[PDB]
Amino acid sequence: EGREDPQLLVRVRGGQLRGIRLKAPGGPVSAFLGIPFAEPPVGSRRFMPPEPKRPWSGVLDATTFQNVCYQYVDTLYPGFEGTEMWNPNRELSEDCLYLNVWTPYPRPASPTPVLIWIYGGGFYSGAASLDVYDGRFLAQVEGAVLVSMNYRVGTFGFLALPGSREAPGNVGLLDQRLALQWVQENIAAFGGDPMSVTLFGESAGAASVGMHILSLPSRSLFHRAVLQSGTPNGPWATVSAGEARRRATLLARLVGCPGNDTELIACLRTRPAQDLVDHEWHVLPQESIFRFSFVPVVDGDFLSDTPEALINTGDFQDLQVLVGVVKDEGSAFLVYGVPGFSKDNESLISRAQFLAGVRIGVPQASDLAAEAVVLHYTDWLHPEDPTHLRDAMSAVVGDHNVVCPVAQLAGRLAAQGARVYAYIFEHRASTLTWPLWMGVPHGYEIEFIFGLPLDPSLNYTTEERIFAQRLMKYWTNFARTGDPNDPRDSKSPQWPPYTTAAQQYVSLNLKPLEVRRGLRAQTCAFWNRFLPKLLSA
Ligand SMILES: Nc1ccc2c(c1)c(-c1ccccc1)[n+](CCCCCCc1cnnn1CCNc1c3c(nc4ccccc14)CCCC3)c1cc(N)ccc21
Repeated sequence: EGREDPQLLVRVRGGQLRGIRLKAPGGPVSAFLGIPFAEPPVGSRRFMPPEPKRPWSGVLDATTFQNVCYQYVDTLYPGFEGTEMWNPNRELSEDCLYLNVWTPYPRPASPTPVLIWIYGGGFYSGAASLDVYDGRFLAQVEGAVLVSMNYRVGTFGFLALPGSREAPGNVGLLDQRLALQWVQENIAAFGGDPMSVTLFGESAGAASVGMHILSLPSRSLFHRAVLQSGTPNGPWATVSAGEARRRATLLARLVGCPGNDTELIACLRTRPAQDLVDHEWHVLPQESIFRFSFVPVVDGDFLSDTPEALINTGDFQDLQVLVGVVKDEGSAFLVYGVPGFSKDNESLISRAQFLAGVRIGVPQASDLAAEAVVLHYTDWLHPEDPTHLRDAMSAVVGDHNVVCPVAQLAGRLAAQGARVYAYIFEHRASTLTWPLWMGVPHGYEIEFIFGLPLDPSLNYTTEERIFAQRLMKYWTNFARTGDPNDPRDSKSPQWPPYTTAAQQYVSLNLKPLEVRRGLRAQTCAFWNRFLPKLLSA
């Protein structure tokens, strides 16, 4: 042990770890990468809840990111930064249950607020080791302890035969919960305050954060939550038990597996990981965007009822949440199989291409409901205009899947006692490689929250760097105090809480905070109040 940095040896419940001193623009940070938190969910453990990592002897090397959970690697535009940056940057393995910790260097003398990141990727992809989730900046600049975990995705994480012992569903959420217990027991060793833990996440990550809010055992493992561009309620983040059974069964069938649940699961198990991935998209009931095959299941266990029912009837008195959306939630989804759309042209579509796109975006919808969406999203002054049709298509997808589900999460937590803060993120990164027409696409605020623009080698404007500092300040102020506003700062414009009466939220851009009212109030009344009833009859 004798000749290495004394500031990088830490013990956890499972044994000794050696971390790595990393360089950040302002100075050094401690990182402890690839800490096993669960027994490898391999072999007979596939589809099964995670078991706590057994203790090891000797010093575990925690200097590098560990394997990414098995997943479909995106190949829409091979070589393209815009898609590759989300693709796994470590080898794929079922042995993937590891978490990462960044802390100031030297580690803080007094108990520090902890941020826990949960990545998105439609519950079928993603990794805590992606460049855009690098905790070094928040660690260094804000003095925060940042934890991020891998969790199982796709079949391995969410395939369920509800009611069975061998494949209960929701195990990917259980991986996340186990990483949270790991933080409770171990984060004090790194100088984190386990009594001050904020979850934050984007997309499926946000939806996950939301499910932890709505699940009893998880509630005791954190104090605050941030949901970025995603919600537990909504059309994509969950499935009924019935539907999850249908999908598991169909996939079983597609890989050559037959009648009860034990035999079926044993057979799946058995199957090479790649075979499962290769067939997962085939189980979707309709041609669709923003829908994913294997997602959290309403099991009557982890989720005791539908997220809708739980937000309508829950008590959220002691909760504080920060929630928000980006300007162009839907645009990215269009290039993934809406005919008409491409990254390499303006995507000026036709009316036919729009009606076709609406069916794909609202899958789900009877002929009448589709007519409603179309009528509501058509500009009747220019009903044939390709620019507007392209933007309406984007908005349809963005509104239905993200903006409007966020609109109620907020309105609904607020009506039941939560302190809520809402934002629209409106800045397009100067470094962004998607075309202009896509505006500010799903996921493109994360790099700012994590303070990447502070890395001078990244070529961000000045400007964008000051902006990244502001957001980091809002987020860690929220983590620290349940309120993004600067306590001492007299002059800087206030971020008011979202309420049902005033419906206030802020724009996050290069200009100072501007308070707007109503989150697409008029349009979200369509998706949240009218469409459901139209779908009944
Ligand atoms: N021929 C085949 C064979 C197998 C599969 C195929 C196609 C497709 C497909 C590809 C193109 C068009 C239509 C379908 N998808 C569906 C992909 C749909 C992905 C939608 C975009 C998205 C949403 N959340 N995560 N992602 C994946 C990419 N990661 C991103 C992320 C984020 N933001 C963005 C923004 C732009 C581009 C990507 C992206 C932010 C959060 C995390 C990931 C699959 C999905 C599967 N689970 C398995 C197989 C296949």
